[PDB]
Amino acid sequence: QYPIINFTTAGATVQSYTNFIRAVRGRLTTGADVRHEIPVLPNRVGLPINQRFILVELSNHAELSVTLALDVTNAYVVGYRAGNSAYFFHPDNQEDAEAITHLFTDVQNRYTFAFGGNYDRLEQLAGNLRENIELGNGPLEEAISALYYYSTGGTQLPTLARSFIICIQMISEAARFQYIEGEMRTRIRYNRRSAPDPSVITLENSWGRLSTAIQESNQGAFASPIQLQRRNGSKFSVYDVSILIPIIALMVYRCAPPPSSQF
Ligand SMILES: Nc1nc(=O)c2ncc(C(=O)NCC(=O)N[C@@H](Cc3ccccc3)C(=O)N[C@@H](Cc3ccccc3)C(=O)O)nc2[nH]1
Repeated sequence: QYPIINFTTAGATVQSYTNFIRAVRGRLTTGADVRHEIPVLPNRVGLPINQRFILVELSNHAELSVTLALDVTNAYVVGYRAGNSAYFFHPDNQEDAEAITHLFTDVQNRYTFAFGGNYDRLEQLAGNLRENIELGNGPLEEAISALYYYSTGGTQLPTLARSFIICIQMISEAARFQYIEGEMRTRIRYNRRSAPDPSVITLENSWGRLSTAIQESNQGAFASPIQLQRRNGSKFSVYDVSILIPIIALMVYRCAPPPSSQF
């Protein structure tokens, strides 16, 4: 009963990818919370379990399919299904462990990895950092096959973790940031895979901090500027929510919106 959004890497175009990312965002946000014109994801506090997850069904040219589960509170990929097996990252807490029991309920082989799903852990397992892992339609196509074959020994753990890293950035990070969506559009349009540059990496690393800075801002003004990087690695200071409107698509819930003290 959780919502399902479909995407295939087979014959993918900028438009089909765009449609996909827009649909994911539509299922993540409720319209209940928008601040400085930027939507906020649902608050985990009091969120009914029946509204907690969405499903992303990925298919490829190889005619394989896998289903990712995303937590609506943070767009986080919490696990996946391939045929008769489902795999979940190690939960951060009891409440999350219980919540994932509500996913892929009729799968006959349920596994919970002993490792969590954050980039740091996955990069260690992968033997490579994000900055050295190519993204694009080709990597996603290959990632889907890798996830599919894991249960039968065909996929090494390093290649699984690498494949997770690809999926997370092309789905979850793209949903969070129009900027990253745009980066993926480019790669898809020209069918040219490439690793993420510093502008992409710093945005991913800063999502929580940007979310908090905006929500705690004084009428949009940050108390403390945040440093990001442009493509060439050079510094870019963010002082205000204004410059982020075309860059960030969704925020994680960090605080309550203050009473809108009007003039
Ligand atoms: N499986 C998976 N799905 C994702 O969507 C995902 N998305 C992001 C990351 C990831 O490590 N991000 C690196 C990072 O620095 N994250 C920031 C911002 C953030 C990103 C995603 C979600 C929440 C916050 C952060 O505060 N990370 C936390 C750790 C954390 C907490 C909750 C969820 C993921 C990571 C920290 O450094 O303290 N890992 C993911 N893993």
